[PDB]
Amino acid sequence: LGSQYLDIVLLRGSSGLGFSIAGGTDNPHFDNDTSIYITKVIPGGAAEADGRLKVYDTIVAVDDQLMEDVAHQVCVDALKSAGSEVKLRVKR
Amino acid sequence: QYLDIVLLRGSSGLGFSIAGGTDNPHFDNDTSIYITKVIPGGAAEADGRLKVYDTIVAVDDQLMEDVAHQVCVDALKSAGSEVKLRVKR
Repeated sequence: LGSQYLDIVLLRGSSGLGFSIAGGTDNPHFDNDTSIYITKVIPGGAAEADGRLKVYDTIVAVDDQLMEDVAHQVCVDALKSAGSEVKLRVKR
Repeated sequence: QYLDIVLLRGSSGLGFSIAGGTDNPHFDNDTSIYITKVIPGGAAEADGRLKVYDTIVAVDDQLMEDVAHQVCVDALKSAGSEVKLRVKR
């Protein structure tokens, strides 16, 4: 009771994870804001089938790596190299 | 929307690198070609219009929608001392 953070273990699908992102220190999605945001929960994808992730969730951590004040590539690299299960910490 | 960026190739080349393509898709299955790095002090940075993670839509009037990575590299390398880049973001 009283936590803005969610831990979501997304199971990789045949077609990948099925969501898009934007943000980072080198790619701010908002003014003075370097957070990584989920921009699309793609139909047919695993994030949709799971049903827990929502658009404009802030990606706080991918597995064991925090995504706060990082370059956009840092989070892309962590998502592309994910295993069969990826642990996403999200803030709302 | 699209922006047409004409760049003069410098000592160090165009001053950026790319990733993506039909044979190197993004983790969300996007096959677009996009700018991965802008080299500080390079041609693209000094021009000031290109930004990292810009999607390359065309190179010297050749569309880069749904193309293999080396197609776009080949186009960038063969465009000569002046390159017309169409980008979207």
